[PDB]
Amino acid sequence: IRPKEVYLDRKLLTLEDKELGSGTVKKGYYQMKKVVKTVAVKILKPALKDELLAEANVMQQLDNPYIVRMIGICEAESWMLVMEMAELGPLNKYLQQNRHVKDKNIIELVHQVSMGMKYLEESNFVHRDLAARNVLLVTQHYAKISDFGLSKALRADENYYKAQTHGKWPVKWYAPECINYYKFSSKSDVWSFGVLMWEAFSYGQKPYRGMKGSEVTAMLEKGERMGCPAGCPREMYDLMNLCWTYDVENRPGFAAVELRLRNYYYDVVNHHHH
Ligand SMILES: Cc1cccc(Nc2nc(N[C@@H]3CCCC[C@@H]3N)nc3c2C(=O)NC3)c1
Repeated sequence: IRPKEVYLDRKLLTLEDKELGSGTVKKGYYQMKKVVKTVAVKILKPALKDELLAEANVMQQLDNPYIVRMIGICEAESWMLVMEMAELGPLNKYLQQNRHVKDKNIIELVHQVSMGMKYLEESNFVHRDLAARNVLLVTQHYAKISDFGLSKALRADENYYKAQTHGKWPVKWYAPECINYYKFSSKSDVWSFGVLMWEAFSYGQKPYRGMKGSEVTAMLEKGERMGCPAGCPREMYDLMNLCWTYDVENRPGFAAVELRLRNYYYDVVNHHHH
């Protein structure tokens, strides 16, 4: 990244004392050209510096309604990454605390995530941390994809990112090829999107509960998958299962996934109007 292009003035930023979550994320206020903009700011407490700047560099290149926009960066008390504020917070925590949210509403939100990911796929970026905790709600009917700290811009000549070693990975969201070959593609993100869908229809329950990472790998290798959440429409569980296709080449891309979700969402909108 070249800070010059996206550099913010610390004097124009006001940070809240409390933390939103955890570097650490805090609520803030940035004085824009005229309006004041409520922002979410990722702050640090050499390696961690480069990871934040890499995250900023990814976000800078993305421009989509369903992805959190970066406002800019600043080096003050630490390096800070200033982003759009999603006031209602992470999807998993929201659904845990709002069990009244309807099927149609959940379908709407996961469809928005699929539109964001279709865009990410078109742009040849891999997210590598697509989970309900990293989908943030602007409103009850507007979700954005966040948290690009593990995200990678794919090389012009390859469809995957090859990781050098097994780091601190959210293994329960990872496709077999991520675990077995360290290869991350948009198809690996589709696998993760399946788990995210399961989380959403389970009202933010953790996937594969009570199981170790190695036990999940063993379960998947036997062809076993998580069951249908209570009250989850069959069409949505069928889509989840398709996202959990073992063979990467036969697994659908986000274009196919988004189209399926889009069509089903219109069916449900029809059903509710009747
Ligand atoms: C009300 C509320 C509660 C918690 C977080 C947010 N907002 C954001 N959080 C993240 N990242 C955190 C990291 C820790 C786990 C959860 C999230 N994945 N990122 C961005 C926000 C935000 O508003 N814009 C970007 C808002």
